[PDB]
Amino acid sequence: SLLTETMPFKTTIEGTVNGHCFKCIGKGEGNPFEGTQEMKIEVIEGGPLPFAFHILSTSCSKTFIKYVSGIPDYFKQSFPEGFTWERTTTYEDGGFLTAHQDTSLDGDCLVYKVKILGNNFPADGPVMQNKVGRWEPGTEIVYEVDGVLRGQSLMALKCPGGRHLTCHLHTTYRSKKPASALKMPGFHFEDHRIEIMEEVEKGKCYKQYEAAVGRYCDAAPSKLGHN
Amino acid sequence: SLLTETMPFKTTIEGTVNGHCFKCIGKGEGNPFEGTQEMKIEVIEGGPLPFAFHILSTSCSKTFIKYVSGIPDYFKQSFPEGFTWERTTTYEDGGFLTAHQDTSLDGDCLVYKVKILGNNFPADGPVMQNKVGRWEPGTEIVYEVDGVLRGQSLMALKCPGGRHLTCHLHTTYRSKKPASALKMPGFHFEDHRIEIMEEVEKGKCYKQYEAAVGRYCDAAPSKLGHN
Amino acid sequence: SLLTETMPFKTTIEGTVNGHCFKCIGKGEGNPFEGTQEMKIEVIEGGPLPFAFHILSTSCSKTFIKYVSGIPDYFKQSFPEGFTWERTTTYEDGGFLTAHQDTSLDGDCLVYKVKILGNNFPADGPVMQNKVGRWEPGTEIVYEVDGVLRGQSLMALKCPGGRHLTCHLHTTYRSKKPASALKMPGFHFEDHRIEIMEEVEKGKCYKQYEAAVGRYCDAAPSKLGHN
Amino acid sequence: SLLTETMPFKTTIEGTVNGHCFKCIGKGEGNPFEGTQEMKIEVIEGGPLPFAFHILSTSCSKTFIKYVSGIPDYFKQSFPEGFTWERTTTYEDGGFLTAHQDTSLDGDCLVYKVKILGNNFPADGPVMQNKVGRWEPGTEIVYEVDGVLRGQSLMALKCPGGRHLTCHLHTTYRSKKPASALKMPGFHFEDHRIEIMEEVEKGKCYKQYEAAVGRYCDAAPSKLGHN
Repeated sequence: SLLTETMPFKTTIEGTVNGHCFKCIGKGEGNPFEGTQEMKIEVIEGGPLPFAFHILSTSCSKTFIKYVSGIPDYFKQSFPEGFTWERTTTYEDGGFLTAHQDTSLDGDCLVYKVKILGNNFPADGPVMQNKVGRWEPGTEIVYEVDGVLRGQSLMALKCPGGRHLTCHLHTTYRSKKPASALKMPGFHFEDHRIEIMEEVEKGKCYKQYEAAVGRYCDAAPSKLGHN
Repeated sequence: SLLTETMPFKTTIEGTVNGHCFKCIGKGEGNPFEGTQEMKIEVIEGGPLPFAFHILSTSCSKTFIKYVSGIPDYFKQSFPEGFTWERTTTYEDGGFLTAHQDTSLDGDCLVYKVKILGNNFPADGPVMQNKVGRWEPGTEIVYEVDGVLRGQSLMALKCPGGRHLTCHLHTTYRSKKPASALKMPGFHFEDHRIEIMEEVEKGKCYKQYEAAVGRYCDAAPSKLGHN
Repeated sequence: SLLTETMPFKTTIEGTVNGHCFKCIGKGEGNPFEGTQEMKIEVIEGGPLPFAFHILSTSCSKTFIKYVSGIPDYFKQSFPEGFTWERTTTYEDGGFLTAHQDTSLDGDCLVYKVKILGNNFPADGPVMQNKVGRWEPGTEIVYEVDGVLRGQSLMALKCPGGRHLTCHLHTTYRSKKPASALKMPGFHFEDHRIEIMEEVEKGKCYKQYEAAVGRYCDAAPSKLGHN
Repeated sequence: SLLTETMPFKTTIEGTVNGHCFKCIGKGEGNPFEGTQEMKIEVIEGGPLPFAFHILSTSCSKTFIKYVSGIPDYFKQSFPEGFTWERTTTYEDGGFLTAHQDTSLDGDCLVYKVKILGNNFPADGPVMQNKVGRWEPGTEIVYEVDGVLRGQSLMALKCPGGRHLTCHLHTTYRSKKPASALKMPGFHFEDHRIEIMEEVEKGKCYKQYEAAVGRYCDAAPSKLGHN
């Protein structure tokens, strides 16, 4: 493939959350086929962020997923044309985090352009108070709809006091390559384990890691030969 | 006030809905105190729109509301500083329309800057198929939270076949003037009657009217003297 | 009509909320055509209730609504056959209150049979802590779907600390009379002002009043002659 | 334990969905420690069901889960006292299915008592039209809250035409044994693979199988030693 064992990627992020404008830049690399990656995000405008960086964790990279059981790779198949994704994450305490992202292959490096609009986060909530813990790993269900791919997941942000702030992700993935030229994957799961490796600079620079896997429900046996 | 019986307003809109980028410009005028207004919106990029213009109707103007029963006017009080609003509208069939808007008073004219991110609209739904009818009037509940104003409403888009595509609006209004310098209104209702007066150019130019009123539930009598 | 200027009604309620079983009985009367009513509810089992009685306020009477502007009365038309309604109320903090009710005319008295299932209310929330204030009046949108009537509303429970615990009601009203024999009302609003007149016995007996009105959006003028 | 390699269980179900009352009885057995089970459900009242039996699949058994990685078993620990669960499942097309269930150990057999209230299912939807396919396996996130256990999952019902009708389950599990006497499990996943083995009698008798596993996200490696 046009993807190397160690693919580098750059990102530019622009957004407004609860009326606060900000801008980020980031760089990282990962193993596309092993489904691992890491990057450093830098807030170049509006820093230090007045909210937990974590609500941006999923907006910083679907090319880095390890697909097992022969599941087709919608993202890797999309190159060199690339793809885009759109999503609205709804938090159980009222917040909404909407994002649109464009993924392209510029030479030997992947390029992400991200637009973000977040709102309604409670001023007294863990996010705006910036008192969150970490993301538990999340499992997304991905299936074909309208010729494109749809995904949904429930994620849980561990917060101090033994609390879990959950949210619901509603995603749509669009290949820039015609559906006719793609091998659409069937209904499957996509585990995403996100971990902030280091807070290089409070509210201004973070190092984030993610391991992802595309699989079927291997734990529970089927009696009718279903995936 | 710095608002005249006939206030003019200009708007610039930029957004992406279901992966489709677009840009609009608009101009209109209304009677701030009578709560009526009308404007012409023009799609200057990405036209003709591949979706019903109606999902943008609420993103094109809170300065034009007629407040009765002595309810404080959070928006008019905000000038000359101005204000902003953020919102995520969730549709019953899966679509999300997120918007952020900035309202300012530039001389004798109001200026709106709008950012929009919409996604997950079903390809076969009334919106993407562009087969909608009109908006029924909508009633929003507005109340103070976190020192700012929050609003929610359920709106219904009449569609062919006697169908009603409903959605839930989640809004936050932020004055650019300190809360200390504002007279916060109590819990009340805000009726918004939106009507597209003319489709000047299919998917490219529209004339929209809106009449709004800030009131209490006058129809049902209280026994404890509640608003 | 078979309804008198002063109609009496009896109710029996059975339910489980957050694992707590309870049973109620109630009696009251109201003016069907004036849209006013009042009743005394008595918890005969599982009392005193370990949660705010208010989450049961809407489950205790659609026959008592004052319809204006010539809007057809789906409920009064349903007699003597009667009708039923089903609803799930979702609270912004995670609670769900589901109810099914049967309305019948037994002689000169209306009879309500109610089944309730509530769950997921946060133990530390206003409802389970039983620290709520009162319901603001609520406006429901009612429209025809699938030959029956559907309704939705956003309600707000004022709570101490200047807080508003909101919820979303999802209702379906089914006449026991064939749709062919009914005059289906068009899209309209139904204001419901609920007020607990007296806490006769803490967590065991309450007196509740409600004034309701079926109307169109009279506050905001239409330019196309729409209701 | 008081649980045998082959545990039998009986169930009684009572409910109303979209105004349709029904009653069921069922019997089955499974391997508690292997997390497999199967039962035959019989509609004794209101049959044949006017809706897809599948919306009742999750209301027919948490004692049959195979926990790996040393995750504590909240359900098996609850005996002989037993436990209960409450849930509201929200469908993407508007339907709600609410249930309350009581689990007890009566001798050598498990006994389930289930109450169900479903409503708002579109008359033209896959459920009321009874044109559904099968459930994809579902992954639930389970975590401690308020001293009890909470769970959430997104499930997908495959339907003809390559469609996926998804829903969101909101659950609360309550042991009848004091929390102090229980070993609360940490945040984990619970895969549930439900399969209808046979439609013994259309809309009146079904054979359902389920394999379940309590686990951590083993597919994606952690860098900080997280489960």
